Amino acid sequence: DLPVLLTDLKIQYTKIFINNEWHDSVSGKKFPVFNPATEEELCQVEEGDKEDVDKAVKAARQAFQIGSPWRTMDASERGRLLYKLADLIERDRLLLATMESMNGGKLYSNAYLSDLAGCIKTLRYCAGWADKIQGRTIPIDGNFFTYTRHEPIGVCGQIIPWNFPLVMLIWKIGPALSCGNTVVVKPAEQTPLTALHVASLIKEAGFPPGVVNIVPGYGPTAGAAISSHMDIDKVAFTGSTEVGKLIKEAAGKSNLKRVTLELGGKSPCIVLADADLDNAVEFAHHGVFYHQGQCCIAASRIFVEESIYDEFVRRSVERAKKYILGNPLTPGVTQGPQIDKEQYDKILDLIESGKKEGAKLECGGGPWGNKGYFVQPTVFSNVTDEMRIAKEEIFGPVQQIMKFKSLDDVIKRANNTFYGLSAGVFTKDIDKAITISSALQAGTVWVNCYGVVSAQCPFGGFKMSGNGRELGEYGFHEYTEVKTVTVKISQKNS
Amino acid sequence: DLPVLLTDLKIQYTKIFINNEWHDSVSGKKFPVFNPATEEELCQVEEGDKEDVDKAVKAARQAFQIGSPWRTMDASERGRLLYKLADLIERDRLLLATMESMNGGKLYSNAYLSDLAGCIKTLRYCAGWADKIQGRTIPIDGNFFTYTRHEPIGVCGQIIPWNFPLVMLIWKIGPALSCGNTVVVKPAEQTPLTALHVASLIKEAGFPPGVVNIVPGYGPTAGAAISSHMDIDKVAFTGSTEVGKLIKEAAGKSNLKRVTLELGGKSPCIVLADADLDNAVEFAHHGVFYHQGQCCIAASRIFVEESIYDEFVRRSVERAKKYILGNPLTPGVTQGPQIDKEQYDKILDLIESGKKEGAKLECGGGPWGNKGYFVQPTVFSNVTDEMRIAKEEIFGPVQQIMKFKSLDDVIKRANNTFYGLSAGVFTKDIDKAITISSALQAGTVWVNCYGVVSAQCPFGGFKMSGNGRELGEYGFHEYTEVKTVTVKISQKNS
Amino acid sequence: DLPVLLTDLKIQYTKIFINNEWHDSVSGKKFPVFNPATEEELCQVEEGDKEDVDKAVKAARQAFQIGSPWRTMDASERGRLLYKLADLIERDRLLLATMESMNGGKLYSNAYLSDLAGCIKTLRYCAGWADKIQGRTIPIDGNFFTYTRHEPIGVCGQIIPWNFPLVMLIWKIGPALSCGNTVVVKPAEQTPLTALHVASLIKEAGFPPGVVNIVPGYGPTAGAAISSHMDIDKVAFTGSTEVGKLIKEAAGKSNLKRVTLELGGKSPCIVLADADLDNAVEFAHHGVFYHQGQCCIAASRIFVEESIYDEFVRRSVERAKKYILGNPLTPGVTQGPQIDKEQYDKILDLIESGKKEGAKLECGGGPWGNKGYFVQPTVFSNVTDEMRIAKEEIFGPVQQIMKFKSLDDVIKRANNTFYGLSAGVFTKDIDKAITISSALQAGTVWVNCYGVVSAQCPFGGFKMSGNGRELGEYGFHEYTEVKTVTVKISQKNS
Amino acid sequence: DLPVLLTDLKIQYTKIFINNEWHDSVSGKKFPVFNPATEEELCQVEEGDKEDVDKAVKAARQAFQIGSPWRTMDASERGRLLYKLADLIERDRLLLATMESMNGGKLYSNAYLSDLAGCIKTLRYCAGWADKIQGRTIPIDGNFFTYTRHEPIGVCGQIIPWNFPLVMLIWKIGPALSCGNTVVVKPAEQTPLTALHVASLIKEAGFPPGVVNIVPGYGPTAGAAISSHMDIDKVAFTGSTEVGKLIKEAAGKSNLKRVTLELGGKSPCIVLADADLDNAVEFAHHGVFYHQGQCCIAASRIFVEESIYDEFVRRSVERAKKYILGNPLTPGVTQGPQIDKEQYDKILDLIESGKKEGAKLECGGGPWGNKGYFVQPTVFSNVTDEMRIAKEEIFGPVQQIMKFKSLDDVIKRANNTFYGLSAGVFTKDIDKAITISSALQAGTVWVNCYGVVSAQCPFGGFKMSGNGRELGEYGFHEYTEVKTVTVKISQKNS
Ligand SMILES: C[C@@H](Sc1nc2c(cnn2C)c(=O)n1-c1ccccc1)c1cccc(O)c1
Ligand SMILES: C[C@@H](Sc1nc2c(cnn2C)c(=O)n1-c1ccccc1)c1cccc(O)c1
Ligand SMILES: [Cl-]
Ligand SMILES: [Cl-]
Ligand SMILES: [Cl-]
Ligand SMILES: [Cl-]
Ligand SMILES: [Yb+3]
Ligand SMILES: [Yb+3]
Ligand SMILES: [Yb+3]
Ligand SMILES: [Yb+3]
Repeated sequence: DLPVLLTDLKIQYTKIFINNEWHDSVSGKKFPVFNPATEEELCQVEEGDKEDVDKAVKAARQAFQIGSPWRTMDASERGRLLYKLADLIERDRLLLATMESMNGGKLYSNAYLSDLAGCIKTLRYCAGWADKIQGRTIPIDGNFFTYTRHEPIGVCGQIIPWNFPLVMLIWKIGPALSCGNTVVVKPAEQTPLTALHVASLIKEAGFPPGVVNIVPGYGPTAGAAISSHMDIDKVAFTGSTEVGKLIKEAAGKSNLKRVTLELGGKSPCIVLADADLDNAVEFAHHGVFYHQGQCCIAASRIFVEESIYDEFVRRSVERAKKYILGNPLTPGVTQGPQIDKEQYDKILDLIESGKKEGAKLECGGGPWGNKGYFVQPTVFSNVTDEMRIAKEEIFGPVQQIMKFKSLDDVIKRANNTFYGLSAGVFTKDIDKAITISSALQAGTVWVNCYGVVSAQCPFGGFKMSGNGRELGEYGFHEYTEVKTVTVKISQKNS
Repeated sequence: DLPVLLTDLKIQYTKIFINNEWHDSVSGKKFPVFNPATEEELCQVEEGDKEDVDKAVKAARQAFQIGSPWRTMDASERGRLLYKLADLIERDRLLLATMESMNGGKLYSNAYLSDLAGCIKTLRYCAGWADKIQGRTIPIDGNFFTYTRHEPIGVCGQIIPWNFPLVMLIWKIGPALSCGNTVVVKPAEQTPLTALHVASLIKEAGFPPGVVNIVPGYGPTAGAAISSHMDIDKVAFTGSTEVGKLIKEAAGKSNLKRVTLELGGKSPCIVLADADLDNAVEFAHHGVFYHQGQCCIAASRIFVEESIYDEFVRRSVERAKKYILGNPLTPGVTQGPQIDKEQYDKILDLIESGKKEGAKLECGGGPWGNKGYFVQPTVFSNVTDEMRIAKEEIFGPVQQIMKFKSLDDVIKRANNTFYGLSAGVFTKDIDKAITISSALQAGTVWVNCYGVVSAQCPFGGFKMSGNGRELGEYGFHEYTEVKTVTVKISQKNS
Repeated sequence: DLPVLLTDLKIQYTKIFINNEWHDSVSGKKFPVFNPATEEELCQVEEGDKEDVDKAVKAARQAFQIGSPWRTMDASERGRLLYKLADLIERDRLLLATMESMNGGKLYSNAYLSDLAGCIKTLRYCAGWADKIQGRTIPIDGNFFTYTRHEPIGVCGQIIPWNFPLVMLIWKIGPALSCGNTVVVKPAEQTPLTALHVASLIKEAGFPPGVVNIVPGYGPTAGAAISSHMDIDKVAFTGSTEVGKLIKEAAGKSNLKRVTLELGGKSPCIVLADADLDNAVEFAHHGVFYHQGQCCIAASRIFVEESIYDEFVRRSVERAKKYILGNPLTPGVTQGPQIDKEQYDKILDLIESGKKEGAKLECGGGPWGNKGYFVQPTVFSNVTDEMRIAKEEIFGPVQQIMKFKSLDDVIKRANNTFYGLSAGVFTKDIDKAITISSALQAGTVWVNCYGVVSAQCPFGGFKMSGNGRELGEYGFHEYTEVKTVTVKISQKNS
Repeated sequence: DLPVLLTDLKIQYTKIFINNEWHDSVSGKKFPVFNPATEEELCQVEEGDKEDVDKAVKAARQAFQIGSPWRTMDASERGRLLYKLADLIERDRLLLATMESMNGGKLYSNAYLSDLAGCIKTLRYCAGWADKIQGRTIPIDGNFFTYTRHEPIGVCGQIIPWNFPLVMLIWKIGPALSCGNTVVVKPAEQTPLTALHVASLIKEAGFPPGVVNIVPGYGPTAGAAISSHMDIDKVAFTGSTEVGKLIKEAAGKSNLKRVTLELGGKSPCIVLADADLDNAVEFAHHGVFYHQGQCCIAASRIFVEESIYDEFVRRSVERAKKYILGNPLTPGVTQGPQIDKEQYDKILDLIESGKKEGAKLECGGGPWGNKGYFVQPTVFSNVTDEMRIAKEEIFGPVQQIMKFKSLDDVIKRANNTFYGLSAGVFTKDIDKAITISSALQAGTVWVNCYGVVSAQCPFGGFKMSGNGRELGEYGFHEYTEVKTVTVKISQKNS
């Protein structure tokens, strides 16, 4: 069932959120937020800069002080607040999905059924962990009692991307808050709006002031202020590998703050001759085209064994030809726009390289419409490994399909990238499934599926696709700081 | 490579081992130990009874007292002693394998290459855990510091079976000692000898006195004294399901001591039409015939899909016809005797039921030789589920082969037993492998193999095949007792 | 704040609960439920016997079948149902606390503020674990992929005591359901009513039918049917050590079902001369007198260093003299009745032994009132270790206070019992706190407090005070059954 | 007992170690290694540069390839090799301690009894973990089987400091190898020699070639080549905070390699009025003066409550006056030299600042001897927080003693530093011990002791004292890379 908002959406929250109150920018400057489907301005939002990041950090630091409400409340109560926040997001599901669709260029059906479902479920998952973060008692050598505390790290700067604004906001704040940290969030300049609504709900839920502070603004200004701040303990970032390198560099230069990155990919699929063919076609298809290709896990290199290659390419192309482009709020529409001009240009440029470097254009390959940043869904076959479309993350609706005959070699080709976020293996053979997935240098390996993400699983990159993991049990480690306490005693006993 | 002992084996250790010294029995009675291959007496061993179990428990209790060397030594040093003991067993590998072969009716090749390899490796595995047993620090509600201690339980009574005397001795003492317990071991009346050599090595390694006490004797006398003792904290037993019920009952009646049991099985294999056929034949074959069928995991019901049933039965029968019976010390011999008269009779009785109830005898089905408890390797095809050979653990070289056509039904037939130790699934299909192994009510499920046991894996039964698990991380839990310590504090912080 | 029910309580649910529907007993027999404060009958409830336990188990078995809604739903959804059930109990907090107070003889203030708070919080804690129960992937020797599944065990029989009916119901069903088990609950014959209301709420929450079945009735009839059933996989019991031995025995006799017991105690406190004296008095006081002494953890032996003994005894006695006896529903009342005749008699009998064996009666020592099972709060000083009041669990408002001068000896006296549920240590000295708590043979050791119980902590007995642990991470282990799956592969890699 | 080497030490291993063979440098250049006690050259060692780091990385990459001996061997066998290496280091204990003493300026007694003991024990600890590194099976939403692999990361660059060359070498390679990584080690330019002997032993133990490669040389040349290499997956570094920032920056600039740092400290002790005074004096003394102050954990700010300050300062000063300076190989000598000119100058410079800024010089404060880099043991009292000696890591035998009267304020002063490696709390009060240790922003907090380090504990910095943890269970996480494998299945069951 797909319900809708009965009256039109009004924008209410447009200010900087610090100590549970709404702040004008220090400068007094504001910046426009656009609908990528119409290119029309939706509203103006307060432009956070370094001076506003400073206010946000001071508030987060104060909320983190020993003896504060957030440090002293029961872990179970941190849990409770997070589950309350999930209930509120569920209450505002229609509003949030519509705002997400409108600001983010994201299909409403997907926004409502997937993004918001995952956002609520992931919050509820994280809430459950709050009072289950535990240290150890350790049988050290000598006459000592040794225990560890898995403390919160402290003030965590969190830079959110534009492709999944609500989901990524919750991936960040959910674990960070469950573990007892305070946060300074910088949502994407393209998509500040849903985060600012969430801030209103954080206040409503009863989080102590200063526990969550949200500072909208640009990357090079507010994002740089976060990455180079001398009193931010950790920075978490999702986005391009380029900006990832600037984050990690600036942390080293400033205060050696902890860094976790989720960056791009050039994720491969290997489709064996014995695979369920239309399952492999359908998952590889959705693997690359989901949300206009604007997924870090985009299945952007599909290697198919020679004897099934032609049939795979054909079936893929007919699937790509079924889309309806338009406003992502209109029902029946199955593909929205790209997020902005910068991305739009980058995609069309890379589409042209495929043409010039000699890939076989099967369909698409140009723009669409009078307004909006729309790219026709594009499929290239006979792609080769030194092509630009095979090396660079497109972040657009552009599928690459390659052939292989040797399994040894295709694994090398799959692994021959600086990326390593994810990969897909399609086969019916037990041994192939286990051995190939083990050999791929990818953080998530899907077998006979693609793009299956859930709160219970850790998620992140090998190589230049990232540092660290988010979600699962394992992801919660990176929002704690471990303290060993070693107490002299007269005599220990086992 | 298979080296041998250059001079003949002499028996040295035949006494009760308490506080690292050798004790005559309280009564002064001794009991004979036999070679099952010749039916000839090997030696006399001191007969432990209730009165000697009492001395052993008092010594174990004293070695466990707060402030004792065993309670106060570094965990890492418990580890060190265990790795030292492994080195000593490796030094005496030839001696121990020969004694194991001679007393246990066990093929020397297997004794030397498998039993002793596994015994050494499992000890070394357990040694590694000693200083890695850890409790927790817990974010309890209220202003409290809460931690847990994973303490040793205390005095652990450990009753060892005759089928794998050295291996099972080490499965018991390795984890128990790693965790800091003291032990009173009662090796099988049939096979006391290798345990008594190990005791000599425990002394040599430098274990504090009273940490390991070994009391040979009979089950109904010494084993009952252990199970009903008022100062034994835990009993661990491997053997028949019948005796398992008496152990668990007597613990309840006496002092509610902790109980873990590894009992029999009637373990099924399901062989799908798509399986690698000779791999399935070879593993199912070794699955049921290993060590004269005297394995709790014996693959004693092999269900084979109809279309490959005849070929499976044929190939199986030709494999069963390749054996050479005789003294397990002679090279080239590939099948030794059964352990004793009691077992020998039980097997022949059950072979006769198969005949009378209408199973198709494919080969074997009677005794062998002038001396020794030898049973011809026996294969029955067209076995049905209400036959005695399909319901009762034979513990002999007797294979049952059934047919099936429906996967739903064969899973019900596989699960339709009070047993549940293990099972085998043979297929090339990923989905079948995962779904079938999930649906089987068996503690270990092997896929495209059988009888793969290693120290890193937990091992134990569903249903009446046992309570608890041994080895792996998980098995170490059952040799600890958890204490929660909750300290009032003025103010907690996360 | 202490709100109350605005109209009088009516009893609605009095039937056996199986497959989410209300059943008359097979026999058609009913049994009375009494108010212990008035000795007046509250209602009649359907008397479950063996024949009704059988219906309940068959339903639980069907709800557990592979492919059923409960086996196939997401773990996260098991979590969701449990948090929903907590919300419903919170909605019915007034009703449930009043019914709990009225049926259980339990002070309303305590019922509302403590029992119901803990019940809701513990459910919410358990809900959080549902999708965080995980197995392992294990680096086994050889070319194999090995993983473990921490499966639900299956049908769990759960026998609930009368002292904390709602709390203990939730301690049982919360973990059992979180882990995926189905349950057959037998609440206490004295206190069936609040469990039957909870059943109505389980239906309301949307649990699949057969996942929770509640069968009220007597112990020797319905409780024995559970303990000896051939298709119940596990039994969990809280109550007397006497009945605990019968449970464990019958499990051994029937189907070797898994057993966990939380039994009585004779829990000691050691109060050092340097202790905060009135903190030690107040906690030791509440430690023994809470809920009319009807706590398994009753601090029923208080050892106080000689130099502070007289002052401790005096201060204790003046605290014991402050109580107001009466109907536990009336405000200002600070002590309700004992649960029934059987318990009432047992307490008065033991009070008389203290007198006859020569303890110094400081106050109390007889009955109270015209109606109700009231015992005056009783304090004995100069108690010695062979007295009946020092050895036997009274389960009544009867405090024992002893003296000691040697720390070595008082620890031996503390540990010189077959019990071992809990203990208390009162001192300002770091080393004493750590060394004493380590040396006590007690499952929970409180330091400078007593009776601090929370969902995040494991809880259970050493020795004859129990087998296994409930709650915490550690307690969830005993509601799983571990399966090892070992898959043959061509080549493994680390 | 302190045995010694019976003949004089000869230096044998002086070459670059790659693929288990000894390599001359690509350039052919060599660099001198000095004895800091005599300032005399001990030998020449091959100077590794970028070109030699490249050979080492290519070899490590090849040893890490899927299907290689190191990737395919049993985890238990990785364990075995590590325990074998420990046995070899134990065999060469005299040789290694003497070489360590001679090259490192380290007291022989300490080298033999502490450094080598810890090195052997830590290796044995790490060996135990090898086959106990496990992933998870995870109850993901939807019809999927999800598991994780805790894989080795790959090629790990490891830069070792000069203060504890053998110990730090083993802290690095032990966990890295246990987890299955290959390593390129760059020992300190001052202290290459003991690492090169260890390399000879790695070959002897039977490690596959390319698993450990050791490249001696300078920091700015070989260390920079490691930190900026495009095919090194992780860098681990121990040393100054200054160089730590350059490492973390260069990783960000090159290939976003994983980074863990153990950096300097300015570690505080808080000594309460109720503390055991001479225990606090003795531990705080050894806390700052151990190994000529060249410990990252140096207790370099000792805050003492006013009423015990004078007595503490006095007692401290008399302890500092007991030392005998000289060659660290001569028996009875209790203080050796500083490591080199650079460090020597830095210490004397900072000693002068204490004088000029107005600290009270209690003893020491200048150089010692005709040869060697000796600094007199120096004590400053009445130190204040803006003094250079209170802010900067001296890394020399220079003690700072401060006074405080307010506990709130002294905690702020303790925490008012960019450092945060460790701290010490001295008190008899339970509550103070727990609350203060919780409030300190330090990775290890010792209570009534100092400098207690063991393999079972995680160790590392808060703030600019480091990123990540070494040793313990927790430290092993940072030598794994987590892969999630999610397999589509027809139907899951719990
Ligand atoms: C000796 C084996 S255990 C083993 N190996 C077998 C059985 C049937 N076929 N094979 C090859 C078999 O039944 N076992 C066994 C023995 C006792 C308890 C459980 C299982 C072993 C391996 C690794 C470690 C260890 O301690 C023991
Ligand atoms: C109601 C308490 S349990 C509790 N609180 C007590 C006892 C004696 N004094 N106090 C204050 C006490 O005995 N219990 C208790 C009840 C059943 C089993 C074990 C312990 C609670 C707290 C948190 C969670 C929960 O489920 C229950
Ligand atoms: Cl994981
Ligand atoms: Cl496990
Ligand atoms: Cl625990
Ligand atoms: Cl830890
Ligand atoms: Yb345009
Ligand atoms: Yb005969
Ligand atoms: Yb009466
Ligand atoms: Yb000089």
